[PDB]
Amino acid sequence: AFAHFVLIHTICHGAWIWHKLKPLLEALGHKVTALDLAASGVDPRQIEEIGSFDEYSEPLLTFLEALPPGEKVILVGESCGGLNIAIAADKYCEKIAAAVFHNSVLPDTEHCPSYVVDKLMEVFPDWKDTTYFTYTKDGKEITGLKLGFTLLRENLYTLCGPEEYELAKMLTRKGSLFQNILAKRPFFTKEGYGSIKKIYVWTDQDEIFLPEFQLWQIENYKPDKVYKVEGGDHKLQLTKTKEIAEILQEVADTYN
Amino acid sequence: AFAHFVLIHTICHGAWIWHKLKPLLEALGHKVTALDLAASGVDPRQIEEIGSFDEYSEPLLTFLEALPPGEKVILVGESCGGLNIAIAADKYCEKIAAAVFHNSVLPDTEHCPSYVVDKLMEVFPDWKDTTYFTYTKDGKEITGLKLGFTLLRENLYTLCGPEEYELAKMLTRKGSLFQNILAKRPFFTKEGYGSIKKIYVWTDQDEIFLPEFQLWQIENYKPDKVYKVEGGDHKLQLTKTKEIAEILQEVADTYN
Repeated sequence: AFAHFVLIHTICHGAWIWHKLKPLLEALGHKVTALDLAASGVDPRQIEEIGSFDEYSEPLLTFLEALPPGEKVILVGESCGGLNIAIAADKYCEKIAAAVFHNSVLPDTEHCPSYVVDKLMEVFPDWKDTTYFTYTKDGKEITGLKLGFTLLRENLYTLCGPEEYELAKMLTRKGSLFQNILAKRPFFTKEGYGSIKKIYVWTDQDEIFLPEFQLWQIENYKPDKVYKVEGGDHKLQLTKTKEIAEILQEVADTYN
Repeated sequence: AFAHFVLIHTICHGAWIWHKLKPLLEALGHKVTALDLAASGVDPRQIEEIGSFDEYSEPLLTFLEALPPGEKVILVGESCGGLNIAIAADKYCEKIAAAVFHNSVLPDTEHCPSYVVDKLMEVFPDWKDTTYFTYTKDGKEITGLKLGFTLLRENLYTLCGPEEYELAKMLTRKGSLFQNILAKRPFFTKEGYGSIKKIYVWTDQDEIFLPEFQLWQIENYKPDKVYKVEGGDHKLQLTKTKEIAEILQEVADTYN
């Protein structure tokens, strides 16, 4: 079967992270959309204009709004993109055939939206040469970050080629986790986000979303299906592109 | 010898085009700067804010201004980047050890700044699915363009891999040639631009800067040295990355 996949990058990244996976999925016959979220990739906004994870998600919500009735998509979110998935599913659940989590945060419905971010920060407290700043938007102080190049090399792009790490140095931008805004946000809903099918894809060789964190997330909120990819690194769409496409094909053949 | 190379992308592109060449040059021991010009790559401006090729060049001029006395660089410009080189050389000639033209426009000092652009448009009049628009800045009507995806595939990225063409689809932005603004600009100076050493690198298999154009430019304004790279495509920094690095090493060993 063919599907329409919507690929969702993590904070400080853009659609460009999907530059290897997108053509491979198209070579299987799928439709693929790879979005830039707000203040990401070549989006014209700067992060200081963005006040919440929901606002950050606007391009995804706008895209889903534009789908004609009856058309469903498979969302694929890497790393922090699982939060964009949850936000989207609480507006457009009927348009989502499934969500695939790709070394991603896996929010739940029982705890506040910041819960898995809070846990991540406990498991991985030291972001190396990442720099931080603060800005104010809608009366709240937001912590911005710019991912450190040592962190990128060693922990995110561990096994990627030098020309892929170079792209990350060139293209990663200032972003935010909006952790304190998530902490005050209404909970993700059971009828919306809780109802979607959730497929959790990961590698234990991930050097930022460590196994203790990922296995904790799987226990916390049981996925419908788990795929473990052997080897690779956090950026499986770069280091295990073929394996990710094969998994996504099977998801397209299972959920519609 | 080692050099400091400053890599300058073409219109509608960004530093990302250099993502393969930059690490290769660094693996030879060089320092490399790959800039985003105004309204390009992840630069925050939009093209409608930019009124001339000189304004478009601001990040290059600002970078050169920031070099301490005594430090010289080798400029490397692809495609329309030769115009940025000429602009820069008329402000900061003393900081330029040499300029390398990479399937690039080669402005002169005898004709108006638009001369080689006017010629390009005669040799290559049909930009396929490229779209055009107009905006006004500083009292002039500027023609903007967005490079067509068929033009990108067939003429710019002919022999590049699908994951490189994908990056171009994701990352190319609206831009301009500023052709009519160039046509009214004061001429490039003989003391400044005319004095710099100029190395012309090209392939005859280029599908947009066709051989008739490139050979016309070489005859029009004799380079100090010409290197012809066999095979490849317009994006030699993607299809002939190794060969470009070897040429640049020889330039570093010749001009300081």
